[PDB]
Amino acid sequence: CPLMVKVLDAVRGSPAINVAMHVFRKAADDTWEPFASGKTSESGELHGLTTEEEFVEGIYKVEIDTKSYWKALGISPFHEHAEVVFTANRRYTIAALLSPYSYSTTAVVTNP
Amino acid sequence: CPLMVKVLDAVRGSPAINVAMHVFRKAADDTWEPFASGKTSESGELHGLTTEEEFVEGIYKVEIDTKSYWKALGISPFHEHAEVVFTANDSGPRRYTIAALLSPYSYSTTAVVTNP
Amino acid sequence: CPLMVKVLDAVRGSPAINVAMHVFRKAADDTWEPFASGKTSESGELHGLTTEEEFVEGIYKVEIDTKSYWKALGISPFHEHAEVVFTANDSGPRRYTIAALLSPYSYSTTAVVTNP
Amino acid sequence: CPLMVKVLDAVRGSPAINVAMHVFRKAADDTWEPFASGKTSESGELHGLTTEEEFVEGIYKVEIDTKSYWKALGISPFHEHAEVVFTANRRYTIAALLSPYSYSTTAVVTNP
Ligand SMILES: O=c1c(-c2ccc(O)cc2)coc2cc(O)cc(O)c12
Ligand SMILES: O=c1c(-c2ccc(O)cc2)coc2cc(O)cc(O)c12
Repeated sequence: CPLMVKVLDAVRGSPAINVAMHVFRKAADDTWEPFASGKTSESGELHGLTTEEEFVEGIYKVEIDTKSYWKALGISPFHEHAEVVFTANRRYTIAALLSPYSYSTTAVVTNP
Repeated sequence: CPLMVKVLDAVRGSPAINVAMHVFRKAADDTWEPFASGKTSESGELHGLTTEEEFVEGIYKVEIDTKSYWKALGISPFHEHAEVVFTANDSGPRRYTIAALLSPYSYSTTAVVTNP
Repeated sequence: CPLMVKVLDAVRGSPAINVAMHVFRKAADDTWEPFASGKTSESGELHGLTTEEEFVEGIYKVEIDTKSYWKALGISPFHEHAEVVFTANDSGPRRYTIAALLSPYSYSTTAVVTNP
Repeated sequence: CPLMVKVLDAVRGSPAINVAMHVFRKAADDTWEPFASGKTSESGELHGLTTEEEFVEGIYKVEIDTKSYWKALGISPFHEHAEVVFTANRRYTIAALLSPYSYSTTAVVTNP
């Protein structure tokens, strides 16, 4: 699994479950083309977005729909979404920690 | 001023100085239009991006060039940039402070929103 | 002033107001001795805890009472407090800003250290 | 496993390996008694600190030796350690994200 996303909820102290995200790859004309997507599981994790053969070097964007998540909980959020943009050039775990008015994101980059 | 951005360096324990950023506003046709830009001062702050009159309702994007910042310090970071996207002023005018805390493989962003 | 603490609320997107905190300094015999205390203002800041003369070299602890803060807002948080422990002024006097960002099950703390 | 600690390195983008920590339980006389300890594995995780029978209600402190970790990497740290103090009253995952001048800690509290 070349790419995994994990999302946590800092208000409830839990995995952030059923959070939708899309992954985009930067095209030559500077636009973002959809590449993959999914929703986090009960453990707040999203696996299997891509394979090693498909996951080639490039600039990737993970757009996490944090707003819909907070809406479902009845809490006013600040951000429209959380966006993680990076050059891939390895095993990637993107972790996102969510609060209504704040988020943090980290990458744990491992050599398989 | 209604919009201010503060950037901190979590490796050096300092303001993140000379950090470039660009602000966009989502147009009627859904494209991102250039709104404002600047770089952080010696205190890591960027003031005077907009005015109360110009800063109307809408969806705004702040793209902070964190990669150039890390690169100038000799570090190859993970992120291309740090991006903050938010609806502003939909219940009337507010003052927004966007704070970003930077590490080479991680960033945190927070908003302090006050009613003037 | 050489030591300042700023506290923010990540749920409301606001300064964390009226947050109590106590500062300790490690004595020669390794016990924590009371150094200073106070609470955050309307801007979430606590100034005037110490002076350049009093704030000598040593190991300092800031215990921020985050639990009372969350409890007054009707929330049962995870942490008893947020604690910042650090050696100060060991290369000469510095100004320290301690920033804490609070959520019910998470907190982040950063230090901005500047040479006056 | 009633209690797990996970530590990440925000400078290197990796698990924080070989990080020592001690766990204390608050005694009746207000002092901290050692309860358990260990070092994070290659995956930055520390498992098996306690069992369900031993892990009774109380106030617990996890003292993470972040200073020794940064020292080993040749980077000047700000903090003496990272301290996580909480009332236990469930499955606990304490995650700590480390930078030289900053740390964040979150709890992911699960019902088994
Ligand atoms: O450190 C912060 C933070 C901040 C940002 C991200 C974090 O994870 C923690 C604190 C926010 O607003 C500030 C505002 C300030 O005036 C000074 C500061 O040091 C900060
Ligand atoms: O909490 C995290 C974080 C994390 C994210 C943001 C923070 O501010 C702190 C920790 C990173 O990787 C994980 C990885 C995990 O397997 C489990 C976790 O709980 C986390």
